[PDB]
Amino acid sequence: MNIFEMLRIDEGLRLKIYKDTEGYYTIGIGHLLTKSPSLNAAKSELDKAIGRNTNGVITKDEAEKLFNQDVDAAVRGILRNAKLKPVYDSLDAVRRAAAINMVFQMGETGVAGFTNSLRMLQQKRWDEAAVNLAKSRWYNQTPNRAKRVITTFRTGTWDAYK
Ligand SMILES: [Cl-]
Ligand SMILES: [Cl-]
Repeated sequence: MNIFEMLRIDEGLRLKIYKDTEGYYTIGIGHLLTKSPSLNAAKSELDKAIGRNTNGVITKDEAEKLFNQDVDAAVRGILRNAKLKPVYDSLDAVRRAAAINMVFQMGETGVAGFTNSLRMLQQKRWDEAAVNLAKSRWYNQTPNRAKRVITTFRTGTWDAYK
């Protein structure tokens, strides 16, 4: 298991524009297109992202290419973030995957806002961090995905995904 296979499981793959759990226009492997309610604003962003006139549909290759960029951007946001970086540096390889997952789903700013949980993860207080991570809108809105991520932080294994 690795970050890529983990995110592919959590986000699925869709080749046509769809709405995410929050209702936003998305495509591929969890690639948010826009927060705007306009399908046209969405199609426009899409064509801009791919470099061609797509009419809202992409190929698997195109989907995977956006995915590779998005994982890279996710890691880099973590490394550029003064709150995230130290946490990330402190973690083992499996737990690092869980942090990347959260950033990919909710953005750097969002993750950065989990102050208390970040402090607990840095201290390696696994059980306490898991309880604190669960007291969130995130867990309440996407409970199965959150549990998976949380279990990963608690255990340091890929069991939630096997
Ligand atoms: Cl992009
Ligand atoms: Cl869920």
